[PDB]
Amino acid sequence: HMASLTEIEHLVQSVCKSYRETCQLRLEDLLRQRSNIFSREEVTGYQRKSMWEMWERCAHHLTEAIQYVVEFAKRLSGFMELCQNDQIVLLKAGAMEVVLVRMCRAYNADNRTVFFEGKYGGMELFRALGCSELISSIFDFSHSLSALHFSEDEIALYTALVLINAHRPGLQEKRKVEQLQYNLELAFHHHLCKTHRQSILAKLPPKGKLRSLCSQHVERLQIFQHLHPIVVQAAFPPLYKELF
Ligand SMILES: CN(C)C(=O)c1ccc2c(c1)c(Oc1c(Cl)cccc1C(F)(F)F)nn2-c1ccc(C(=O)O)cc1
Repeated sequence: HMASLTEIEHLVQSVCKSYRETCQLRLEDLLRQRSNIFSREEVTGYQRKSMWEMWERCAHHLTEAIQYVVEFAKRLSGFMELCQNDQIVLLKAGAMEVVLVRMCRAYNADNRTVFFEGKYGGMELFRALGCSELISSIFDFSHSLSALHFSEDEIALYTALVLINAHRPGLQEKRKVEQLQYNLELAFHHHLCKTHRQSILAKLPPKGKLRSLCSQHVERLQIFQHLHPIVVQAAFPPLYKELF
C-alpha cells in the first residue's frame, strides 16, 4: 500500500549502467574535445565530397548508433523477457528517436557544433548531402535538449521510456509493456525527486515533436538507402529485415 524503494533504486542503477555500457564515447571525451573544431579547409574538404560519399559516412555512423541502442534495449530488465514481435515493434518505432536524443551529448550549444569523425563542426560540414532543412531541424532539436542540461542518468532513464512505450501500434503482450513502463516511470520520477529536477518532466519535448522529427529523418534515410544502399551486418536481423 506504499512504494518499494530498494526495487526502484535497483532499476535506476541497472538502466544507468546499461546506458553507460552502450554509449559510443563517454561524456567526458566529448566535453574535453569541445575546443577541437574543424578548420575552414577541413570544412571545405567535406563540402567537396560527393553526395553519396557523405551519405555513406553518415549512414554508417547512424546504423552503428542504432546498434548501440539495440544493445541498450537488450540489457533493459524485462525487454529480453518479452516476445520477439514486441521487441521488434518497440525498436522499429523507437530506436531512432533514442539516437536523436543521444545526439545532444555530442552537440555543443555554445558554438552550435557536433562531434563528427573526431572533431567539432557546424551544420555546413554536411552541405554535400543537400539536406539543409532536415540537418537544421536536427541541430534545432539538439539545441532544445541542451537547454535542459541533462545528466547522463536523466538521458538513460528518459531514452529507456522513449523505447518502452505501451501505446506503440501492433504490440501483443500490451500489459507486460505497461508494467515495464510504469516501473520505468516510478524509477525516473524517483531519481528526479532525489536530485530536485522533477520540474523537467513538464519541459521535456512534446511527444509529437520527437515523432515528427523522426518521421522526417527516417523518410530521408529510406530514399537514400534506395538510391545508394550501404551494406549492413545486422545485429537484430528480424528488425533489420523489416526496414531494408
Ligand atoms: C524506422 N524508425 C522509426 C526507427 O527508429 C529505426 C529503427 C531501426 C533502424 C532505423 C530506424 C534505421 O535507419 C536507417 C539507417 Cl540508421 C541507415 C540507412 C537506412 C535507414 C532506414 F532506411 F531508414 F531504415 N536503421 N535501423 C536499423 C539499423 C541496424 C539494424 C541491425 O543491425 O539489426 C536494425 C535496424
